[PDB]
Formats: sequence, structure tokens, C-alpha cells
Amino acid sequence: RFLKVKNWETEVVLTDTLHLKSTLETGCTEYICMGSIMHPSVATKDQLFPLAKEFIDQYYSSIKRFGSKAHMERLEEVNKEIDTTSTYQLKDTELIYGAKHAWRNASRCVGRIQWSKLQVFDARDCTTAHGMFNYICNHVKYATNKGNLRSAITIFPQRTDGKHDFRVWNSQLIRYAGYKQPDGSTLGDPANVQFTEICIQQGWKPPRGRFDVLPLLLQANGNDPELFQIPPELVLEVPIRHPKFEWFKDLGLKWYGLPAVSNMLLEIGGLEFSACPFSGWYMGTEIGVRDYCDNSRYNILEEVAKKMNLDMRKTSSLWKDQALVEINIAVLYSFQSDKVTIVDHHSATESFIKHMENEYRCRGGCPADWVWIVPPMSGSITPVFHQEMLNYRLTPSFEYQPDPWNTHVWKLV
Amino acid sequence: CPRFLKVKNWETEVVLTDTLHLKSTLETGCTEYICMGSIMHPSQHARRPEDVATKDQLFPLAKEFIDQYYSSIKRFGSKAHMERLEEVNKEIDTTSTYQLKDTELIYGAKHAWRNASRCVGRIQWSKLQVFDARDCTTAHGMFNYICNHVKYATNKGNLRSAITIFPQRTDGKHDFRVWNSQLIRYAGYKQPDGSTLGDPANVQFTEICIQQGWKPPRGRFDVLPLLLQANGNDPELFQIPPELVLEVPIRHPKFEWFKDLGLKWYGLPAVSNMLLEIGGLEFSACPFSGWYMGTEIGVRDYCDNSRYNILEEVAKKMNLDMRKTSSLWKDQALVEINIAVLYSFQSDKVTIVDHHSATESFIKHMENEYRCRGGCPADWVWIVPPMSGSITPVFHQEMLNYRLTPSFEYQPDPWNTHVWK
Ligand code: HEM
Ligand code: HEM
Ligand SMILES: Cc1cc(N)nc(C#CCN2CCC(F)(F)CC2)c1
Ligand SMILES: Cc1cc(N)nc(C#CCN2CCC(F)(F)CC2)c1
Ligand SMILES: C[C@H](O)[C@H](O)[C@H]1CNc2nc(N)[nH]c(=O)c2N1
Ligand SMILES: C[C@H](O)[C@H](O)[C@H]1CNc2nc(N)[nH]c(=O)c2N1
Ligand SMILES: [Zn+2]
Repeated sequence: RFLKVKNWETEVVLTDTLHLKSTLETGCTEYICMGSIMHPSVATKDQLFPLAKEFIDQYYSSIKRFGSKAHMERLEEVNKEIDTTSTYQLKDTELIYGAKHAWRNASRCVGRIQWSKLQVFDARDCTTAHGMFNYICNHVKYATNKGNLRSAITIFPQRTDGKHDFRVWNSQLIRYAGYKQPDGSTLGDPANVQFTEICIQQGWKPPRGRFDVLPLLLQANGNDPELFQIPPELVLEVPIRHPKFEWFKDLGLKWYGLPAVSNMLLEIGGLEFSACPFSGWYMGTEIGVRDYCDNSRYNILEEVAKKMNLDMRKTSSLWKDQALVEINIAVLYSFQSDKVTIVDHHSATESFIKHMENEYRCRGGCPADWVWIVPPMSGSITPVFHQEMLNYRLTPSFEYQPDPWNTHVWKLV
Repeated sequence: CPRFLKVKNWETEVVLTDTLHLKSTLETGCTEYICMGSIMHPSQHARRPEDVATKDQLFPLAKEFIDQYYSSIKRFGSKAHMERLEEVNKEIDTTSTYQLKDTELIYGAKHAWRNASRCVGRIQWSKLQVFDARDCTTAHGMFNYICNHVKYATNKGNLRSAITIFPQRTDGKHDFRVWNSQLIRYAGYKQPDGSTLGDPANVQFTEICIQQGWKPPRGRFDVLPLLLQANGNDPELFQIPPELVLEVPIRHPKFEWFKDLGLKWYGLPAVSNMLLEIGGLEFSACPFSGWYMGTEIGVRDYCDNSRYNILEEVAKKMNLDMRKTSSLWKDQALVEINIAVLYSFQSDKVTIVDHHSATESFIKHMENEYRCRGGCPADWVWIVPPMSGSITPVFHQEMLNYRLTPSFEYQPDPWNTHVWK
């Protein structure tokens, strides 16, 4: 089997053979497409052998040592551990490779041209929440790099029996707090209200402001999670101003420089790393469109249009669209002026097309999620809009997992 | 088709439960392992084989549709339904095809629209004027029917949705075709240097027209002649009477210089290259029209790189930092252009809907359909507008895609498959 994808802007046609090696479901059936479903729907000894074999096979294939003496001994050694301990431990090389390929396989990530420049911090020796904090701070400092951002991941001990999971309860390492007011309004980031309430309950004393960096909520070895404040000198932040509108800085807007997803699960050879925060740098629209302009988020469109003296009486004036662009200009200009790494959605999508072409050539394809790859603004004027994409699930993979507070059974009475 | 599939709106948390998908009939192109939701044409799964079907091939599809239609009018198993089956059975027994009742044709056309998972406009789906052109025998007659469609649908700017349905496919050698992709489109000319004048999408069709003897005025907005094929014969050129072609000169409510770009668009989007499939019958010529979502013109027609590509020209006039992309100069000009398109259509009282109104309407339609029908097939990739997607409600709306019949289908451009006489 082969599959063609076509770019309708360039008429380039790529041939995906890589899809033959996927194994878990898309969620789609032969007769329904679930391409727009956000989330469609611990291993025994016997479940774990084939998964581990598959991963050791492809690692050794990647490094041109398939069938080698070292490949067969590694395969045998993995089976022993799974026989002995019902699990096994990745070598450091495998762990680095697994983590880079999970990023490589992230069909929803437009920034994968960078996938092989990933700093892997092996934190599998970690045993307590303080340890996770230290590991995470070092991650933050290294990744932030005074604004010259570097992609990195810190991998904490894999799942064992599901009762001793490591988790970062934060969804990102740096996020702003959300407080719902009695009058119904929200101060700060409405997306983080629930998690803010959990922190407050765990003892966090909130500054109750608009951009309070949340504390880390860290869970080691299935124990109750524990609060830590990131040292403020490690939280690099960019105050948002506009190159044309002097009044823009008076919105008091800022964002953090470091996007650092911490709520996902890293799966490598059947091993599950429930705590694996990873970071890169922002595409402008993540902040300028979603964080700032989703009605469920900071919802600054009416404020910005107001200060632009836009006619907001009818939608067809396109005051929202107009305000959105300026906000996104400001975000990009702000970051670039403070020499904090950021990519505009045009640059980001252009590189992804180049990445996707290269991936088809050397790897035989590139699973890609159009719903996610296409930026949330100016969709068709980016090249990815016109690029057909095949979506399929390769492993190593980043996986969603339940929020820890829906599953954690609390220890201390 | 599992057991009952929920879709959630992540802006409102509204969850809708889908059972309609059980009635899905042909493959989406996806599998458990690979999703083709961004493939323009993912499947080749037809209800019936390409050529003159046998009885056991056509009748089951006919039985399905007639069953569906009589069910729709609460007459399942009734006298008329059981006669209709026997009638279709004899008809197929004798002519290898069958003819639709007017009611059935109208039902079928509206449900093809209703089932068009890619159409954001389907809240209107039952307000569709159906012109029966199944008595048409020549390209001239096709021109007459089309002009009447255009005039009725245009309605002096108060646009009305319409479909005109020419005789169905019989053996495949006697197809009626509108060779135009839309009834009204602008020519595209390849320039001596290498660039393109007019609309690059239509260069090939423009060439067939010139090659067929059309005298190109060779402008940027030359309304293409109709190229109509009746009963498999060679297609014939007809000039649509310009008084029937409503056009809007694009100006801006603030940029008085915008009028001087010399841009205009036509008022009536009228898809004419698609196939309407009903109970196994195949209407290869079925021009349908409604009215524009502004972004179709302002974003795609005007701003695609392989279309009119007016961005840099408009950006220049705006005095925009065009050195680097991070200035978002494209994004900024894009918004101004779409303000202009909407402002111009509305100033001339020509029906148009912005992408905010349209998407909000479609959310409402989805809700209605889950209420009454138990589901609504929707192609998120096509529904979400090509600009400002996430500030429209449909970006945050999960959608299930599945293929219901009756339906509109793509079909090969006739010049790939037509043997001239
Ligand atoms: C280097 C710069 C990077 C850029 C510019 C980038 C860009 C993006 C963007 C725009 C998204 C969509 C986010 C959203 O709209 O919510 C995304 C998703 C994602 N990225 Fe990247 N990314 C980068 C680095 C990374 C790294 C280093 C990893 C992992 C090692 C990664 C893994 C993922 C995953 C798993 C998703 C899906 C997240 C989800 O499903 O919620 N990315 N990326
Ligand atoms: C009445 C106002 C209507 C509006 C505002 C509307 C809106 C749209 C838009 C924006 C698209 C996507 C076009 C593109 O990006 O290429 C579309 C596609 C489509 N519409 Fe509608 N539409 C309308 C009427 C109709 C009617 C009357 C029919 C059929 C009787 C119809 C059937 C379809 C179909 C089949 C598609 C898919 C076209 C394709 O796959 O190439 N629409 N519609
Ligand atoms: C490494 C990286 C770089 C970048 N620019 N974006 C992302 C992302 C994302 C998606 N994000 C949605 C919100 C969340 F659930 F909190 C975490 C997941 C990740
Ligand atoms: C009835 C109607 C209303 C509306 N507003 N848009 C459409 C459309 C379309 C899709 N279009 C793509 C380009 C084409 F192939 F040339 C013709 C078909 C249809
Ligand atoms: C309903 C839809 O699946 C949902 O809104 C998706 C759309 N595409 C997205 N794309 C990105 N990059 N991030 C998102 O959160 C979403 N949300
Ligand atoms: C590759 C991709 O499917 C293609 O560019 C699609 C994307 N979504 C679209 N959506 C609409 N409404 N119209 C289109 O032509 C397209 N093109
Ligand atoms: Zn799919």
C-alpha cells in the first residue's frame, strides 16, 4: 500500500508509506471521520513484550544495527527484565531516541522541524517532589537560556503499578492563575481556575492578580502532590506592547516566554512516563489568538477593538479579525524586541511544510493533524492550509492522560 | 458506526449525541489506523459501478431512497410506497434506469444539500428552489434553463438558493455537463512572460473556451462563457447576458484608494461541476447556487497564492512592513480586503454573509439537526473559515463526518473523459 497526499497550492505530491507502521486507533472508523474530536477513544508481562520488541527493533533499525549482536542481546536483556520485574528500563540512548521520536510523531505539533534538537533530561532517578522541583527548575533555566529558548524535556520515573505515578499537576510549567470572582467574572486565566483552586486549597497564598505565575504542584511516586514556587528569576516574561499603538502597553498584558507542556504522558516501548514536561518556544498565535482572544480565555478582543475605535455594532465590520491581527503583531513584536525566541505562524507553517517534505523523503511520511497544524488565524494564507496530511499514530508518542486530581486517591488524613 | 457518538463544543461544553451516522452509506476514506480528514478526495467508493448498472446494482439503491423518502413523509409501507417500488422495479426492468417523481427529486436535492458535510450554509437547506430541467435535450435548452436559474437566483441582489437539474446519466456516453466549474467565473490567461492574468484557477477552462472559439477580451475579470454539453454531445459556448451577471465593485469604507485596485466580484456562487446522486441516479449537470460567505471571495479567491494573489498589492497601498512575515502584513491586508468585500456587497444590497454570522448560524443548524435528526455530518476542515478560525464558534465545535445519501459528489472534469465528435 501507498497513499498520496497533495498540496493544492503547489501541486506537489508526496507518497506516505510510513502509515503502514502505525498501530493504535485514530478514533475514526471506515465510515466515520473523527478528525475534529479533541480526545477520541498498566500493561501485563505479555502485553509488554511485543511493545518493547517493536521499540528496540526500530531503535536498532534507526542506528543501522538491526540484527546486530548488540540488537539481539538488548532484545534478550529486555525480555529478561520483563520476565523478572514485569517491566524494563530504557538505556539512556533509547530514552533520548524515544523522547525525540515521540516529538517527531506528534501529529499536532507544527514545530517538528526541530525534533532532533531536543535536550533530554533523564530524571528517572528522582524519588520525591523536591527532587522533581529541582529537576524542573534546571529544565526551566536551561530551556529559557535568557530568552534564546532551547527545546528540552525532563523525563521522570515511568509508571510501575499505576499507584506510584509521578505527575506534574500543572498543565504547563509556567501558567497564570485563574480566580473566579463572586460576581461571576474571572481574574487572570479562566483556563486555570480549577487548578488555581487546587493550589489555593493545598496552601498556596495567591497574590490574586491578573498574571500570577502558578506554583508547581508536583507528585512523586504516587504520593500527595506538593507545592513549590518557581524562583521568579527563572520565569522569563515578556510585557506586551505594540509597535504602532502607544496605548497597547497600557492593557498591562504580558506572557511567559517558555511554553512547557507538563500534563501529557510519554509512551516509549510500552513504558509510560506520566511526568515528562517538555518545552520549546511559542508560535505567536498560541498567545495572540488563543490565550488572549478565546472567549474562554483572556478575552481581550472587546478591550482592544474598543481602544482601536472600531465599530463593534455589527460582526461584518470584522472588528474582531482586525483586533486579532494587531494583538498578534504586538505579541510577535514584543517577544522579538525582548530577544525572546518566538515564531510567527507564517514562518512556522512554511518550515513545517519543508519538514513534512523532508520527512516524506527520508522517513516515508509524517503523521500530521490538519485541524491542529493549521494556525487558528489566517488559515488559508499559510501553506499548511493547502497541504493534505495523513493522520496516524506512531510510537513513541505523547499521549493525553487524565487530570491527576480526577484519579489521585489522597494519602494524608 | 459504533453505538452512539458524542461531540462536544469546547467553548460552551455543549455535548451532542450522534446516531444519524448509523445511516452512513459509503466510506469516508478513514480507518481505525489512518485519518484522511484533510484529503480533498479521499474515497472512490460509489453507490453503484461506473457504467450501466445491472438490476441487482441499481434497484437496491433505488429501494433505499424510495424507502427513505416515504419514511420521511410518514408513509412507510403505504399503498403509494409499495406501488412506487413496483414502479421503479418495472422501470429498471425495462429501461435499465428509473425516473424520479417531482416530489422525490425535490426531496433528493434538498437532502443532498442537507447532507453536504462541507457546507457551512446548510441551515437554509430546506429553502431551496428546485428547477426540473430533466426535459432538456440540447445545449441551447441548457443555456435557457441556466439563464433562468441565474436570473431567479440573483433576484436583483436578494439572492435565492436554487438548483437546476438536467437529465440524469444513462449510459455514461450521454452525460449532460456544465463544463464550467461555476456558472459565473472569471477567465484566466497565461501571459507571454510567464505570469497569469485574471483567475489562474480557470486557465485550463479559459483555454478550452478560446480553443472552442471564445474571443477572449483578455482582462482581469472577463466573465467566462458557458460551455454546455447535452446528451454527450460536443459542448457549445454561450455568453451569459451581462444583465444577468450581477457584479459588485470592491471598495473600502475607509481606504478611498481601495476602489482604484479595480477589483470586482460576481454576486452569485453557482457550483456547476458536481454530481447529484439520488437513489442510485446520477445528475451530472446540477448547477446549484446560494450566496457568498465573504471569506470565499476575500480570503480564497482574492488572497490564495494560486488565485488572484492581491495581498502584496493591497499591502503596498497600506504602507505595511513587508520585509518579514512577523509584521503580519498579510494578515492585516487580509482583514482589510474582507472588510471591503463585505462592505461592498452590503452597500449594493447583494446578499452576503460574513464568517461570524455564517459559523454561528451553522452551530445553530448542528444543534437543530441533532435535535430532530440525531446528527449532522460536518467536515471541520471545510466548515472552519479560512481566516480567524478560532474566533469563530465552529473552530471550537467537534464534528462527526460521514457520507449520507442523497449527496453531491465530485466528478471528473469532462474534458479528461470526453471524446469529441
Ligand atoms: C520548538 C518549538 C515548538 C513550537 C513552535 C511548537 C508549536 C506547537 C504548536 C503551535 C502546537 C499547537 C498548540 C496548541 O494550539 O494548543 C503544538 C503542539 C504540540 N507539540 Fe509542539 N512546538 C514546539 C516544540 C515541541 C516540543 C519540544 C515537543 C515535545 C518534545 C512538542 C510536542 C508537542 C505536542 C505533543 C503537541 C500536541 C499537544 C496537545 O495535543 O495538546 N512540541 N506545538
Ligand atoms: C445559501 C447560502 C450558502 C452558503 C453561505 C454556503 C456556504 C458554503 C461555503 C463557504 C462552502 C465552502 C466553499 C469553499 O471554500 O470552496 C460551501 C460548500 C458547499 N456547499 Fe454551500 N453554501 C450555500 C448554499 C449551498 C447550496 C444551495 C448548496 C446545494 C444545493 C450547497 C452545497 C454545498 C456543497 C456540496 C459544498 C461542497 C463543495 C465542494 O465540496 O467543493 N451550498 N458552502
Ligand atoms: C513544547 C510546546 C511548544 C509550543 N509552542 N506549544 C506547545 C503546546 C501545546 C498544547 N497545549 C495546550 C494547553 C495545555 F494543555 F496546557 C498544554 C498543551 C508545546
Ligand atoms: C452554492 C455555493 C455557495 C457558496 N457560497 N459557495 C459554494 C461553493 C463552493 C466550492 N467551489 C470550489 C471552487 C469551484 F470548484 F470552482 C466551485 C465549487 C457553493
Ligand atoms: C473542536 C476542535 O477539534 C478544537 O477546537 C481544536 C481545533 N484545532 C486546534 N488546533 C490547535 N493547534 N489547538 C487546539 O486547541 C485546537 N482545538
Ligand atoms: C488540504 C486541504 O484539505 C485543502 O486545502 C482544503 C482545506 N479546507 C478547505 N475548506 C474550504 N472551505 N474550502 C477549501 O477549498 C478547502 N481546502
Ligand atoms: Zn478521519
